[PDB]
Amino acid sequence: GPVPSRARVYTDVNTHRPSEYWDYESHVVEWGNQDDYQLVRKLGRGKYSEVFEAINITNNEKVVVKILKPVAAAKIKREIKILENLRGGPNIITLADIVKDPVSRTPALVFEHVNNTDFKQLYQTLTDYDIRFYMYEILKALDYCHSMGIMHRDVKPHNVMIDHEHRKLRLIDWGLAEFYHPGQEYNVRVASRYFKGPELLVDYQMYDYSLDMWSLGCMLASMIFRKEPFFHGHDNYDQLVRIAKVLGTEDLYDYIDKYNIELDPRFNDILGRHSRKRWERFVHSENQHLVSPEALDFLDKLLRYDHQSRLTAREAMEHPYFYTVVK
Ligand SMILES: Nc1ncnc2c1ncn2[C@@H]1O[C@H](COP(=O)(O)OP(=O)(O)OP(=O)(O)O)[C@@H](O)[C@H]1O
Repeated sequence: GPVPSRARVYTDVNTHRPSEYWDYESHVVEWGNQDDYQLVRKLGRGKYSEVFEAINITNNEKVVVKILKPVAAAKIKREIKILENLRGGPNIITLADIVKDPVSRTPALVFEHVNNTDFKQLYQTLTDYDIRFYMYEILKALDYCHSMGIMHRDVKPHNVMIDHEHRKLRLIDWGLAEFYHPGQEYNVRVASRYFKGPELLVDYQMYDYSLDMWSLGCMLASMIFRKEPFFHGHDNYDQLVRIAKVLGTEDLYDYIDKYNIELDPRFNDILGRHSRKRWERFVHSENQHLVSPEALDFLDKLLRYDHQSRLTAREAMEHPYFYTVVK
């Protein structure tokens, strides 16, 4: 069967912390006062929650209230425990409170409010300098949560808020986040399609923190090449084909061979044969201002089939791409 895998970094974090740290079921939630928060307007609704802008009436400050749908308690406790563990970490969204919603009778997570810049606006106007600056801010959040034994598993543009005025970044939506435990087989149904790593697409369950570095690479490639999304699959199968047309099929076959993966036979008729395309093939007059040899070198080291061969967040921070960023 498949050969096991473990992260090359932060492998022991959850064993050397007490059991209370990662055993989210045993966690007893301290409940705040729901009347401290007055709902202002509905911001959105996902599959697991309804999101409201609100005012904390005890200090008159804006908050965001995420009222959870009554799906599965295990998921709820995991998100709370991860948010509390990472609280105060660099560029991690602050969980300000947990209350019982009077209407839904379900938990409602209260977060710090981010006056975020419109995402289409960020995509269309961040400069070469800003992409480097904000990518460095994302790496601070990722290295922190990975160092804390947690993988985000849903890194994508909508989960990375920026208040451009105050050059402030927050990594949000920790509902798919998980504790990394060596040898553990995880659900591959995580991350949005365009951001799914090859490990998920080939159904390799023993993945780790390095999944977040692939997703980050997808964000970077889209930004610098001006192609949204960069890997545009019609479904999860075609998603692997889109990747293969860029990275080639030979390295995909080596990856599968290395981990002794049994590739879904559905792939035999659609993968075809492709050779890696040099990154310069994606350069054109409309994206030349965001591309540099350092940007290409950095992207190359994130977008690798082999999850074990990708730069970690800490190594990524040492890359020449960030030398121009004021620290
Ligand atoms: N802490 C926060 N501060 C301000 N706005 C927030 C905060 N957390 C979430 N929001 C906003 O709440 C809205 C609704 O959240 P939701 O997750 O449903 O949206 P989304 O990111 O567009 O969804 P999807 O994950 O499908 O892309 C979004 O506009 C999101 O930016």
